[PDB]
Amino acid sequence: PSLEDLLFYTIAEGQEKIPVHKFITALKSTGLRTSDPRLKECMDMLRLTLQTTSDGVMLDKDLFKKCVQSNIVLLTQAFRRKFVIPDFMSFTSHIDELYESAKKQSGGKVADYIPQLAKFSPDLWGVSVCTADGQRHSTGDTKVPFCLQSCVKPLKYAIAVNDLGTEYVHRYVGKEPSGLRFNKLFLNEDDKPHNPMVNAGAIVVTSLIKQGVNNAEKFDYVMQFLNKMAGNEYVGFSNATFQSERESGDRNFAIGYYLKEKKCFPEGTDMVGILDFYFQLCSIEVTCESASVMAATLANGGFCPITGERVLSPEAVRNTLSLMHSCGMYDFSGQFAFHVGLPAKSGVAGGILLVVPNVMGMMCWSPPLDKMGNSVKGIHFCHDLVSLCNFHNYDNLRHFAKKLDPRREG
Amino acid sequence: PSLEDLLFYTIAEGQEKIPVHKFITALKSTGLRTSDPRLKECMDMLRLTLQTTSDGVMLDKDLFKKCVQSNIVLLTQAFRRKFVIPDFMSFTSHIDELYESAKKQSGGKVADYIPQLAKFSPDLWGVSVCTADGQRHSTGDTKVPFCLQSCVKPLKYAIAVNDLGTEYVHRYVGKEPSGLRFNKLFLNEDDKPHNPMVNAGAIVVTSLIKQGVNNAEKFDYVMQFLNKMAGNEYVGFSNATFQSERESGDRNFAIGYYLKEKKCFPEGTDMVGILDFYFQLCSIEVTCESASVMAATLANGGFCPITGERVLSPEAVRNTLSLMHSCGMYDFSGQFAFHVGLPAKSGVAGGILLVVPNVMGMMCWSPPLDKMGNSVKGIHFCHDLVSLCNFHNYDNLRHFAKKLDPRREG
Amino acid sequence: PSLEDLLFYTIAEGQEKIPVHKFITALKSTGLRTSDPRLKECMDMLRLTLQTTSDGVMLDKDLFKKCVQSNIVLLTQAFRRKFVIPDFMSFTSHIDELYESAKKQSGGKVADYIPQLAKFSPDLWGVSVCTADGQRHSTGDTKVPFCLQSCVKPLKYAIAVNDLGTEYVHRYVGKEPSGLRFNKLFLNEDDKPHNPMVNAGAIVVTSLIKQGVNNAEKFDYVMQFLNKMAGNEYVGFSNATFQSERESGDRNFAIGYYLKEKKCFPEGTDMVGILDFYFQLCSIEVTCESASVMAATLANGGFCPITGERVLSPEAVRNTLSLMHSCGMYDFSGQFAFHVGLPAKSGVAGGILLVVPNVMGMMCWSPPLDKMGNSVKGIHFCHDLVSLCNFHNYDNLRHFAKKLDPRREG
Amino acid sequence: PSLEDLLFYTIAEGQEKIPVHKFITALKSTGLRTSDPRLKECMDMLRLTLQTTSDGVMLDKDLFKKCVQSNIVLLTQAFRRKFVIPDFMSFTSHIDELYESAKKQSGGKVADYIPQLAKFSPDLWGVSVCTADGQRHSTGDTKVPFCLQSCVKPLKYAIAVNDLGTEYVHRYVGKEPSGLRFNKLFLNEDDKPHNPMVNAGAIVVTSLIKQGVNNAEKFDYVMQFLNKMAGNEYVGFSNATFQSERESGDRNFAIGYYLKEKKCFPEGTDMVGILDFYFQLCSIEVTCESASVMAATLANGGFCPITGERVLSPEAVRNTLSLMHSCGMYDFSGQFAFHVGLPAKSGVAGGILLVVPNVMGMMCWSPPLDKMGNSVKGIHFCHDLVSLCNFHNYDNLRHFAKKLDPRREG
Ligand SMILES: O=C(Cc1ccccc1)Nc1nnc(OC2CCN(c3nnc(NC(=O)Cc4ccccc4)s3)CC2)s1
Ligand SMILES: O=C(Cc1ccccc1)Nc1nnc(OC2CCN(c3nnc(NC(=O)Cc4ccccc4)s3)CC2)s1
Repeated sequence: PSLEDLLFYTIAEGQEKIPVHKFITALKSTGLRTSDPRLKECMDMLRLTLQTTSDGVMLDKDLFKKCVQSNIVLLTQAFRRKFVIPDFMSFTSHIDELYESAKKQSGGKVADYIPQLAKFSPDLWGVSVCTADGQRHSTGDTKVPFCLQSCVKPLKYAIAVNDLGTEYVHRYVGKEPSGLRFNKLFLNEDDKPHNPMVNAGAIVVTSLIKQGVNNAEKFDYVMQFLNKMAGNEYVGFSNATFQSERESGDRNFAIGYYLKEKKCFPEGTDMVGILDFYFQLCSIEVTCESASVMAATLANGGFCPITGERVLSPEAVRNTLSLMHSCGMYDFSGQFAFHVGLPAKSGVAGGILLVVPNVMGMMCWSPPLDKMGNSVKGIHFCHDLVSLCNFHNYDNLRHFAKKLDPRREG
Repeated sequence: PSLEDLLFYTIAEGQEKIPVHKFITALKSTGLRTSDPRLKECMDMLRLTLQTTSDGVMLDKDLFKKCVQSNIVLLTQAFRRKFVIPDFMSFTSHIDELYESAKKQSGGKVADYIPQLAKFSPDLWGVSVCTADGQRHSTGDTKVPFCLQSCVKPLKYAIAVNDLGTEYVHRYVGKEPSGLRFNKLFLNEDDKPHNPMVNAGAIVVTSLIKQGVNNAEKFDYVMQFLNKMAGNEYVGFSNATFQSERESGDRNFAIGYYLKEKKCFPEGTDMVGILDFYFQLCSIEVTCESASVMAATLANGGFCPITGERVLSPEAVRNTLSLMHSCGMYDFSGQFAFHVGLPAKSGVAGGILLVVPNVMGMMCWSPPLDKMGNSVKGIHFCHDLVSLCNFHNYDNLRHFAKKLDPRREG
Repeated sequence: PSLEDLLFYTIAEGQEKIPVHKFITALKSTGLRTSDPRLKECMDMLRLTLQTTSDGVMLDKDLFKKCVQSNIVLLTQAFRRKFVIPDFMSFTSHIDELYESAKKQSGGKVADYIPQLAKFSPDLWGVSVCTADGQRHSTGDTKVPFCLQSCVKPLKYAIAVNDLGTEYVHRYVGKEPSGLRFNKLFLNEDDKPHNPMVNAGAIVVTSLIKQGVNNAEKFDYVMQFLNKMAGNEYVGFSNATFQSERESGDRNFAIGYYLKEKKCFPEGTDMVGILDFYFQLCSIEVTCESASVMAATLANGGFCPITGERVLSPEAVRNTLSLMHSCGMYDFSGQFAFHVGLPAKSGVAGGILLVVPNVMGMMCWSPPLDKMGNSVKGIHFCHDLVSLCNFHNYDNLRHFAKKLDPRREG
Repeated sequence: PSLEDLLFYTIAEGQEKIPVHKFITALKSTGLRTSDPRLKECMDMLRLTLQTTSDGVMLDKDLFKKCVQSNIVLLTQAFRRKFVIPDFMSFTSHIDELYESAKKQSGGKVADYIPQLAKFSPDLWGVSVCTADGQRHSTGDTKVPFCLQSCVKPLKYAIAVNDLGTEYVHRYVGKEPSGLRFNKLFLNEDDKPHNPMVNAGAIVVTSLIKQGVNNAEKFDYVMQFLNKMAGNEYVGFSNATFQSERESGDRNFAIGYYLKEKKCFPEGTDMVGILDFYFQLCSIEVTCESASVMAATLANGGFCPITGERVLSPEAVRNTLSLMHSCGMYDFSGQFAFHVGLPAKSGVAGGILLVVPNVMGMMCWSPPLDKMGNSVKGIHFCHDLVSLCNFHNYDNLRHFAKKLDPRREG
């Protein structure tokens, strides 16, 4: 018979008509959101159907078939456990417990150099997960908005390489980490910044994106890009943080003039204008939830997991994850790579963009920072997750000891 | 039916009586070598049958099963295309092309600071592949013995961590890469060597291994350990190279006394003694083939692909792969990391020990080195390998553009 | 039998009277100039005397005594070879041979990074000598005005210490050379610039001068201070150099913002304003002749030698010569300290301000610079000087080999 | 009218016959020691006169002449205040206050890294002055022998340059201070040690002295050289310190091999042989008194003040004072040069070898060191000396404010 109601008998159990509330509760348990863009046709029909028959609320064979025929491919995969994490309900409990285990880590100091980011209660703590199949889960303050800050750095690097290619972008900027407390330097021996993840590298990267338009079009061009990446979830902009960031980044200006004087920018660059653009991209706002989609886009070869849409070339995404692995956690990058072994990127607002390649993207957020600039709970969470799961970049898929593999059965 | 005669019809192909050579031929085409340890009881039963009447030999449903009972599970996986690389025959055609491509790169200079090394013709070039399922292929001078040199460093880090655990080992040696030209500073800021892949670190690591027995026992122990990792293929020792490496190795003696004075060795370490242990270890010999198994052991979570034996703990194997990633190719390390994205370790003899986690282990060998001391042909091969396949640590398993995935058939 | 009358007979030689030209010749050969401020009385009398009856042109013992009356003590020392260099007419011969030898050094590039220094002919070459007694000498292009540039660094440092003292000034700036490729860094291990002789230090020093008045007042102040130091010989300003230096000084802005960021300036500093004042100070013009007097004030413990006025404290002068010793010649400081062993300071305009303590002060000017930014002719000249005379600051006064001592009789 | 005569009635009274005790007392007051080698023929005669004509002890016009005639030139200069410091008795008062003021400085830790220096009481404190004319003064523990250690470094460099010239020696060793903390590096950018005053430099310089002879003869040759510099005062040897310094000198062996590897030693250099020679030179013993005579030879252009014997070339003496100036007090070198401005060399035994060129030499001794490695009382004394006297390199001889100048009379 048909795909469309092989799947029916599947959910229908023994009876002949599936309640609407049952089917929905099934769908939700596969971790799909009833607001999933890929499921719009089917949810709209259901809603239309609840209207045109108060008479209900149960779906027979053909009623079910005229709702799910629209998105039958994605609905089949979800219901037959063909997603990257099959028992997703089990998984999210573990996530919750990791969350609670972290929440108890009261250490750290809120970034206060800008008045805006000391307006956030330290209590706040959120984690959001988006799988490469569009499975979602959150716990904590995942709907509070904050600035990306340095979390934006791999995102705009990715745009450059997507628009300009590996070879060109790296005429201007390095690809290695700089060395334990080989820190205070701006350029390396070839008079390029060390990599996209440091400020000096980021600033140069900013100067390549959409060259030859003004700092309003460049800004919108990038937001368009991020909007696609986040499946059109929340992507705002705090100007309060921008005016503060600019009237305060003396160090950044030092970096600007230093790069100028050493001719690090492309020909015909307006350096002070790049600095405003840079301060702007730092002020872009996300929620845990929206960011986790973005991260999942990196986790998913560049295709946005909840829309299907190709946002980034594989070349861009691969390049980006490579530098997040080595340069992503300020002076904690070497330790984080050893013990965690995941691409991550931290920002001074308490955010940590985290990617488990081929599995999921995440965003942890908690304002209080440790001595190295990283979110304390965020760090504790990340070490826990890889203690529990074989997610380390050099964990084994076949032999992994006491760990748990969310990619498998029971 | 049963697993065994079921497999009989698969090789049969309409026919009545499966010829022996037809079985061997079909066996080889899966990747497995006729001499695989796990196929002992099968091959024995075969050589036994090859004498009940030395004219044939035609296995019926019964004689076939008698010869394949013992190993039916492996034989079934092999023939049902269940191995990590299902179409191995195809795959080794690409390996062979990649080999001829790199064969045309005659640049570089054979090491010569030791007489034992400029004896090697600059045209020696071998590639050996061993997959996590035991599949073998060699093209080139893969049975010529050469010294491991710095290629041994990840193997004795492994051993140490396997015997002593992470926390004890990394009291004495760091775990990050060092810095720009850094081949220079012998210690990080905590007065440990930077990582176990540089000479200061290796030397410390040698001093943690099997403490409190003499150098003769210690060496037997590492040998025994390498024999497990190489599935009992060729592991030797080159006393010539050992002598030449010692009477002409003042830099290692320099580091030794520096380490001793800053108190980097365990209590009661006879430093000069340790150096000679280290010199012996650099002079261990392997072949492309044998070493590619060792490399496949790291690919396979610490279990030897061609015996089944647990050789190293997951902690050891993961730690080693993390540090090879970032520290494994001398100054070229960060560039390797970015472009090739695989754990590898190189050696002044022309060896590059390469690991494709969960897929395979490898060992390339061409004596002529580039200006950073890395085999020219080897480097070229590794670039092409990843240019062609989605083996790069941050390629996507699902969206990989115009790359080939040897793990898939469909 | 007293004072002014011995001086009459020693010149008249028992002749009738004294021819006025004979006296001015005798005077000029002591090294003193006719325009010497300490002689203005004597000279003025002499010209007006040759009017009461110009019918002369002689001098009665009567007539004479009343002219030399006022300056008798100085005119006596001069004529009784009491000055620091007795045989001055012989010394100026060696200076001349030294000028001609250095003149044959074709080499160097003129500073062609700013249109005001590209301006200058490479063939320009001038040397001026002022002893601590006001004995003068010039040869070459010594009345052409040029910008001090970095030659102003010791001067403005001196002023700062003169006004605020050693302790306060050295809260904001260190007192050592940097390291011979710590040339690059801006701050030492205590977040102060390494010393006042380097652009970071100079800028900070600039912020210490006449704090809390505006940049026109501060500038006027330094100008007048430099006027004292040069016995009111030419001190100018080049607005052209000023505009250029500020259109083109991206590195200096880099340094400014770095310092502001690290809180190196005194509280309440307008950093952008201190940069302009700094640019202004570099754009100060002098001639060979006026500058050699400033160098002479340093050689003379802080008294201007041609006027007698206490310009700088001994503390200020000591301090300054200490740092010119070790930090004065850019990357060539160590090689200069060893071989010439004299306090000197060079600038991009081609100048070298050279001090021989307790003896003389000099200024060398030749616009073509070497690869380290020092004047080619200047450097050569300084080496020859100390090859000839026991002026090396660790030469012996009592045992000095094949060298010559301009301070001794025969 | 003879010098012998004039001097007689000079010391007379206008009188008859000088008492012997009145002559000796008068002689001591010029600072000269009764055992001056240049005074020996005269002192024998006095002692001999007291014995013979015991019927005295009044020396008349011809008895006196019979004594002082042998050494009349020097005895004149002594009594006619011709010596470098004319009022020497006044000067010793000052030294004595300086000594007492430093004596109240109980800070410091005595070196403990070998048992030989652990032993030394913390309160030992001695100062000795020898002028370039042989005027001596001691106060405190100045006859106790202690080891030169790094205080030998300037001495053996002087010997190298004396025998081999500047050009040779400085192939092998640099001539600049390392960096305000490049100390840990052994080699500069040209693969030479930074300067003679650091261990790597000292060791290379050791390897240049008397090449091609065994250590017995080499060591003699240096000892014979040291005796000449000290006018034959105490130059001993500590075998105890030798043995300890070798069976514990691991950092030096580190330096030794590094140096061998990078090929800093002259061809045919037995590296370990050189090390032992090095350890021996560091164990050469001196007293404050004998060391002050050595320092005085350096202060005197290479002539030994109390023998008049030419010990070193002026090229050697100049070169050493140069490097003592900028590299002498380990890491405190920059600070010392700025504040004290005299050439000095400190050692871990607590000595400070001090030179006031054209004036005097000095050894201060006091075993407790500061965190920098310098004798605490030593350092204190050096600052106070230059507070009090215009001996700073860049103090002015004509304008020195409120300082005292010991080179002038009333
Ligand atoms: O460190 C300290 C105090 C300190 C000192 C000692 C110990 C611990 C702390 N202060 C400063 N720290 N960073 C500074 O950066 C400044 C701005 C950019 N700079 C540069 N950035 N990048 C370069 N690199 C090449 O110019 C090329 C190169 C050549 C050779 C090796 C590496 C790089 S310079 C140089 C100056 S100032
Ligand atoms: O406590 C620490 C570590 C540390 C790290 C960070 C901060 C604070 C402390 N100790 C040490 N760590 N490494 C050391 O090196 C040793 C000493 C000299 N060596 C030499 N290395 N390199 C040379 N020669 C050029 O490096 C040539 C050169 C090139 C460019 C510029 C200057 C010199 S000698 C090799 C051995 S000592």
